[PDB]
Amino acid sequence: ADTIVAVELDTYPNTDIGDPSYPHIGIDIKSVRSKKTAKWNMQNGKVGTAHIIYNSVDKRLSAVVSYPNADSATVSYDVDLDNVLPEWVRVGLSASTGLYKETNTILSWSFTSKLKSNSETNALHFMFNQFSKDQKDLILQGDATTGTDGNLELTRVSSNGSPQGSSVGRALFYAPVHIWESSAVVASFEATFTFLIKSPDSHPADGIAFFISNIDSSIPSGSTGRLLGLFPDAN
Amino acid sequence: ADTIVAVELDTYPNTDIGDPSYPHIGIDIKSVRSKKTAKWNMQNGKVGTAHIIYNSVDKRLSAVVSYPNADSATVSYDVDLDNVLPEWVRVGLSASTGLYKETNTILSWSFTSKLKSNSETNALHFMFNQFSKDQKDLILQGDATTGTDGNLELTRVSSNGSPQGSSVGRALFYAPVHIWESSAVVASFEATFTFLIKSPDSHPADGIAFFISNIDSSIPSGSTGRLLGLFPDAN
Amino acid sequence: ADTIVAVELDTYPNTDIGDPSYPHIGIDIKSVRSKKTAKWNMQNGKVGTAHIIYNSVDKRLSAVVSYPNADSATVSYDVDLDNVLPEWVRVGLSASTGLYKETNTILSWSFTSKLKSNSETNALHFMFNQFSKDQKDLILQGDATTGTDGNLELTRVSSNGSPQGSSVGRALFYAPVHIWESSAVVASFEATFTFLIKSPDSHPADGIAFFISNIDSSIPSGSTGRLLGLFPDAN
Ligand SMILES: [Ca+2]
Ligand SMILES: [Ca+2]
Ligand SMILES: [Ca+2]
Repeated sequence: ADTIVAVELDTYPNTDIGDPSYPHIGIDIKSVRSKKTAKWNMQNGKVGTAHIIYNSVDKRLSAVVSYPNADSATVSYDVDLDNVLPEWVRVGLSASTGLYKETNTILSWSFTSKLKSNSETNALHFMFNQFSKDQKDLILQGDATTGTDGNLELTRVSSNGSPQGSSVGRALFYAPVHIWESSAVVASFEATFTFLIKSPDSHPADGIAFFISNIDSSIPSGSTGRLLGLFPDAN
Repeated sequence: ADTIVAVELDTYPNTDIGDPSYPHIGIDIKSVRSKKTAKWNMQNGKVGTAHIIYNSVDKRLSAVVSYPNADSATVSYDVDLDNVLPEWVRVGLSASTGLYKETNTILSWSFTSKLKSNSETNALHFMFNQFSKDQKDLILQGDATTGTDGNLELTRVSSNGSPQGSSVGRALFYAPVHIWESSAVVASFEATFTFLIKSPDSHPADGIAFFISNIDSSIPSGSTGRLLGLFPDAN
Repeated sequence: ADTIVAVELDTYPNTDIGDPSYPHIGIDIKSVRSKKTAKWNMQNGKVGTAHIIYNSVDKRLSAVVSYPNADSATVSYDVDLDNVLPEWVRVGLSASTGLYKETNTILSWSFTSKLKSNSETNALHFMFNQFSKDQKDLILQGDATTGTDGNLELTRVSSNGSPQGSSVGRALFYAPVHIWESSAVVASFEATFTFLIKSPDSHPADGIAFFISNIDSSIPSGSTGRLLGLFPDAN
């Protein structure tokens, strides 16, 4: 029912549902099967940084994932977002674990959105660097929690710090985002998040996604594991 | 969620979402991107007439838009409607304005529907020539109002008579329409409306559409402007 | 809205919506227009048996329909079910009549499901041979009733025993069925039902279907006749 446009940071190869046989970064339009993929050297217990860029003039959604003293992964896909998405949207961060487990910790999250009309510019900008327990400007869904160490824990984490299996969680910004109207000439957004993925066992599973969805968006049933908390099925 | 079959009278070229670079008439099946288009000479402040025809033997939806002492536009598309639509439907008129503004005035609206079984015929026919403030046989949605001058004003119009921007309105007939059952051999409908599109500025925007939808049809969120009050997105 | 995967037992040729010009058995994935069909010699007033087989290793849904001292019909299609369907599902039996009429009597219904994980095995098995009026492990929908002669009557049957036209009925098992989670290596199901189709007139209509759908599944509006109580439209 819900329209999903996602930038995907994928840690587990799910070759059964069209993933490549390595950890990867993907662009998702209405489907878990990514429209474009790039090879991604995932680093266990290291702080990574993701940048997401789109504008309506380029008609391209672009993504870059970097680790310090390490490789950088880059993905781009030609997509017209006001053609795909409704007038008003909600932006968020989503994560999942399956059988294999990982921490899906967000250390910081910033987002800027701009909409230019025919005749100065309309803008929204938010910045999180510390997350509060009483965080009224976020819609927490599923197993997602804020407050421990000043961080957003999207998947379930025990008292000691070890990741829990079969978890799903999303955090969405409270205010709806304006991506198009009839008067619009230019539309753009920039998204930035720093993340920590650590796993005790050999294979970490599934990962984190930045997503754009319609205002009334909720976690689909059984979207744990490979479906990343975004899609009800693997179509 | 809603299945839409529309004949659109499109006044503004939205080349961004698949429109030709002129005012046009189109046949819409589940999408804003018309399946067939024809060039239409829109006349500002003039009374026009639209005729819409379909039967299940032809398997063709056809439309003709005419102005007095002027050009006539013709569009036809091969479509099987009982294959596309449910057993029971609601018929309506829809209109929108964006940044640019137009009056979406309906002066008269008539509709006939016929369903033929094995071994005479089942029929529904309604005729509006004057519209009432107390109009219980219509479902008014959005900015749609009846009563001033005996006309249906689909988009918002001020006290003086000037059209208002960013408006959306639909009028639907109260009784559900039977378009097929298992016993059926022939199914047909004829639709007719007279309309007034006037604009003070150079470019009138978006226009009027006749539509067929499932019974519980509602105006989608952000279907102002280019989406004509019919579609949630531009897919 | 609902995802439907059905094994179809089709008695009436609806060539208008993509059926072959004979009684047939089909595999339905999201659509009434079968992905694979086989010719099936329907026998009026005779007890038939259907067997449905699928496993995730084969990636094939197969079906066999047999009558005593008569022809056997066989259909197979390459399909990945956990790619198509959600994690948790409900299994059921569905039937319809149109203008022409048939009894859609189920004499017995058995279903087995298996889910094998990384580490023995998770399983569900139910067997019906006699049906009760007070049947709490079934969700009866539409015109479907249990109790007459210890049988499930999916379509409406009169006091004397003659089939009634324009009927629709479904029976679903109460407990949800697990067909995948991430830990899974192999998932399988076997379905079996015995059936009685009798008609006084020359043409019996539409028939019975075994189906897999999401947990909250209900009968679509106007899914009588050709649509088999499964699909809202003939897409
Ligand atoms: Ca994956
Ligand atoms: Ca347009
Ligand atoms: Ca049929």
